[PDB]
Amino acid sequence: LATCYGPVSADVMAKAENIRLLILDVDGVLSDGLIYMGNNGEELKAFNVRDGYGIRCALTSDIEVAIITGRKAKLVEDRCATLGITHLYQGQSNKLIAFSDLLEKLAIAPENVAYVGDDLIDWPVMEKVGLSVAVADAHPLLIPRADYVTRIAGGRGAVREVCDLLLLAQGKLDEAKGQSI
Amino acid sequence: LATCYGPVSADVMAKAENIRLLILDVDGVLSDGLIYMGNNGEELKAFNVRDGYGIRCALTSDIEVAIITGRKAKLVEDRCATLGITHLYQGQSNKLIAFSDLLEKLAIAPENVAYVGDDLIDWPVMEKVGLSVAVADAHPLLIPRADYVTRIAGGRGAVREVCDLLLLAQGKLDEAKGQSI
Amino acid sequence: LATCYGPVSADVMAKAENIRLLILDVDGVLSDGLIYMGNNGEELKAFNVRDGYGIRCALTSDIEVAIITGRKAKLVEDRCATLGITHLYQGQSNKLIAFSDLLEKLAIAPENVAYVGDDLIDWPVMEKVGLSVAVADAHPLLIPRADYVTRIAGGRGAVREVCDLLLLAQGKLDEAKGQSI
Amino acid sequence: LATCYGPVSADVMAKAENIRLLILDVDGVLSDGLIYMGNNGEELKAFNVRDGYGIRCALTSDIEVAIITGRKAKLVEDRCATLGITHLYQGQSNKLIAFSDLLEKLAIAPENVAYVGDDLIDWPVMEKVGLSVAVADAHPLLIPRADYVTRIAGGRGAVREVCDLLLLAQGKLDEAKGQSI
Ligand SMILES: [Cl-]
Ligand SMILES: [Cl-]
Ligand SMILES: [Cl-]
Ligand SMILES: [Mg+2]
Ligand SMILES: [Mg+2]
Ligand SMILES: [Mg+2]
Ligand SMILES: [Mg+2]
Repeated sequence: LATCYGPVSADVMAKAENIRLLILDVDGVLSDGLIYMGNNGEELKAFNVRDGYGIRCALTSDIEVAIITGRKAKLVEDRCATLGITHLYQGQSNKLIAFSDLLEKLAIAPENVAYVGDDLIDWPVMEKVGLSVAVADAHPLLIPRADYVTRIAGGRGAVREVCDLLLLAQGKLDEAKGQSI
Repeated sequence: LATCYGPVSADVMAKAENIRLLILDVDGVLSDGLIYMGNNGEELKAFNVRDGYGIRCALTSDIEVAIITGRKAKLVEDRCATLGITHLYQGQSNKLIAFSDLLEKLAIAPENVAYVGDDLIDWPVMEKVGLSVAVADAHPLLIPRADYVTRIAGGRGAVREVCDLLLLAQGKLDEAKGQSI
Repeated sequence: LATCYGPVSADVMAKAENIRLLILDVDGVLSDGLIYMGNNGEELKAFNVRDGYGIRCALTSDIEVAIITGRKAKLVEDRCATLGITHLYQGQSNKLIAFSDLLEKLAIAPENVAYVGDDLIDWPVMEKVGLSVAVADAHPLLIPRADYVTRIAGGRGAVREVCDLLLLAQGKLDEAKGQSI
Repeated sequence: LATCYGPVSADVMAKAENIRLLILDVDGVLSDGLIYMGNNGEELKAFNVRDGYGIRCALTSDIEVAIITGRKAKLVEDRCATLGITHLYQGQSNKLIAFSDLLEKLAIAPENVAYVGDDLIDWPVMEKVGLSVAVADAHPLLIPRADYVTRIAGGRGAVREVCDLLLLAQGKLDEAKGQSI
């Protein structure tokens, strides 16, 4: 079937139909992959507004959104609040331990879960999910392993593409309402 | 029909001939859609100096400039003040309201209004205005709907491109004076 | 003759031999064209490190560097302070007034001056210098007016390219010394 | 000879096998070369998180990591502290002096040392090491001097590429554990 980013396989479209939960990586997926650091200890990161719209569409379209992260950075919390993301696991050695608790807390099967990644630490979780996604400019070794590879880059609208995919496959796209924030 | 950005249709030029008001979204139009967020609630947005020049030219050549955006930040007011933009609406995802307020306060028919946007949230207003513009890298679903697609990406001089177009259509480009600020 | 950016005309090379002073624009030449603003009135601009190396070379090679800019900004002052740029003109409406005052203060003729600009306000001065330069991604209407059009974009090493050219033209590139700061 | 970024020469792979120390430049190598400066003395620099993971991998796989940079900023110390780089030299433009101190302190030969650079100031050291690396978007004059030129630009994963290269040559890539931070 066709999408506004180009055609996708029937298999990928079938996986996208069943997703109840979308897990997102922060750095290199939601952001341009950079961490901005100051002399007085400031730490800034950038998120894509059009990604936000996709995320808010997904949340109003009965798709839950979650984030798994290595270190408890306050900005990610603030960003989650802005978009209304209540599921934020921070300070995570494994992404597997956080992944298991998410499935317990929501009683959702692994095949009903999508994950978007960009580096090799993202894989162990992507191996077990229903739809595994790698961003266009993800690490060369992650790309061939994922079920789907986005056309758009990390922090440039790749998350929007996946949201857009999940909506289309589930036939909620035309009616989906979000905020570009 | 000739512009410094490439050929444009007689229809778009005839539409641009009549613009008394230029409405702009911020994120993905006046910026590349990025939001920088810090660990102490620091927010940063990036604006384009040549977009500024074009806005200055537009305002000194009897064309009003307005802004309607979904987010709300002090920095946006500051940029507005720097450029002499007196009409701004923030924290608004139903953009039809702010738009209707503008049609009242400036006594201006909707077909004398140009609107530049990048996401689907912008379209409700774009459908009603005289000249609707989508930026080169606007969300793929917006692009086919617009009257004119800019050559230049949001945050890189798409606004400048749009200001350039109106001024040329009104015979004002040659003389127009601005400050690249 | 040939350079590390591609061949250049005999004329452009001949003009570069005589350059004793290189005037630079800040926005869109030394910067990515962007101005980063914040909620507590913060303002940040980005400068390229390899531009630093070039400016340092030029200054130790009997080529003065000057900047004409429309505002006062401490960040610019600090940038000039880092690279040893003493001649900084701040708050200039016209650039011609600053250009005359620069010419009289240094006892240097118009043909020994080079200017690197990116927008239509740089032209009134660019017209009067020996070597005028528009950066790769300058406003489309400025590009055909310049003597030389850089291969590298504004804020990416365009200034380095112009330093690299001046130096080579004067037989100083091989022996030049700078710091990538 | 096959990597995930593409084929490298047999000589480069033999060189990479013997690397026991990796020396990095910061500006233009670990970053895209931009320096963010503000009105209050705020300074920012962007590092690449996937670069971090490579460095973390190199450090945990018996390959020491060191930094010599022309600039001086507390922010760099923060970065090295996060990644675990104990060997750091700032405000050092004659980079040979730090290079001398490094070999002396680690009791290690130059032919076991690898250097990634982006500008000419990086060459006097690069000339002496066993594996010299220019980034994809290094200065045109540095590119042909290096043993190897990365496929990825500085600050987009050029350092990660080199980390992947050493690890592969030393058979340590598959098992290498790091953190994308
Ligand atoms: Cl919006
Ligand atoms: Cl200017
Ligand atoms: Cl350096
Ligand atoms: Mg990541
Ligand atoms: Mg928008
Ligand atoms: Mg300028
Ligand atoms: Mg450097």
